[PDB]
Amino acid sequence: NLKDKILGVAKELFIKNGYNATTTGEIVKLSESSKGNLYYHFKTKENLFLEILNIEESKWQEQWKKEQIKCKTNREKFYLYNELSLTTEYYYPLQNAIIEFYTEYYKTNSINEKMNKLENKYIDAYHVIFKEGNLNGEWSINDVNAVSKIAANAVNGIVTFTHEQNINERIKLMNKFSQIFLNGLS
Amino acid sequence: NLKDKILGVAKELFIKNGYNATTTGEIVKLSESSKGNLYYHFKTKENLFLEILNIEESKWQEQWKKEQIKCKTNREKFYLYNELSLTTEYYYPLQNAIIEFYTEYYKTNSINEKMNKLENKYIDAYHVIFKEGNLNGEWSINDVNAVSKIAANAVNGIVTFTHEQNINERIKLMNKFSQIFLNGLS
Ligand SMILES: Nc1ccc2cc3ccc(N)cc3nc2c1
Repeated sequence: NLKDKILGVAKELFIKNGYNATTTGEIVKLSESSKGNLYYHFKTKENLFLEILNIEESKWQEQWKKEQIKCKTNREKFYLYNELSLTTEYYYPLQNAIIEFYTEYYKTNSINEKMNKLENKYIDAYHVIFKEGNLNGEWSINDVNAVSKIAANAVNGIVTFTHEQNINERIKLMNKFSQIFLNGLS
Repeated sequence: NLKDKILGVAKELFIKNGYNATTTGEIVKLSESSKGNLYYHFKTKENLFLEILNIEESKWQEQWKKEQIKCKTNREKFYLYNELSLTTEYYYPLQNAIIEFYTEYYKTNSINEKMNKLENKYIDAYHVIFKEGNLNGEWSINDVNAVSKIAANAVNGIVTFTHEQNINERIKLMNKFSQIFLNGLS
């Protein structure tokens, strides 16, 4: 493909290097396409990027759903999303470039929106897990969206700022977190 | 001192033009030193920067040591510390140079090493709060180190990936997170 091979060469660079470090110039040399190509379907560079994120968030949200069946209760679902959060190959590997990208575009306006429309996807899983939990008496959440946002973000943190110490040390902590968090809800 | 003038000057240079942009040449002239002296004190720009970050860390600790008298109980110190982490980052000058530095150096294990020595120092604040909380029976934690690493990274997540929301909502969520987490410890 073309408008899909670019979307893939970019992802690899955005991850390997960073948001800025990777240039549309580069993208082309390893994806063979006139500069203009990147223009029709991808307007700005924060377009091609804000794009990939969508794909990633979707792919991950999908992987989770074809994977949460292994969890009988929501308490189990919560626990599992956070673990899987550490192993996926989706979305999370791009948290870094996201951090950078937001620092180099917070001064514009179209940023706060997209960078908040996608936030609704990001926290969805937690909203479902938490609402359903109320619909199932596992706990009693009055401020679900508050709790869902706090959860999502907290977790992203553990996943993102412990990226190095042996992969199982992470899974350990992550579970202690899911533990403590839930015990604090009810 | 001439070493400190270089640190001083370098810190500012970093604040105004960011990391990747500042050159040791500028640092040399503006601090009235030399390539040689700069080399003897830090070897490289990356180490120079790390040295600054260390100074910053100490200042922060010194500040915390004073700021925490306001919080009588450890439960209180936990709430306050997290609030501070969030509010101060809003106007931290070096923040940008840091984001630029990490998302461009987390690959090297040498610079990824010294970095954890630094992160550990941030984590200690939690460790102290938690250890001291035990000796007053505010809570009963048998895995302080664990909980401490979790809190540090949970909070950091809430700080880094929330920017889009208005400052009050952030402070509001962060306080809720401190409440849930502190509650799930009993
Ligand atoms: N990686 C680092 C190292 C030192 C730091 C020192 C700080 C001091 C005050 C403040 N508000 C934020 C800080 N962030 C740091 C982040």
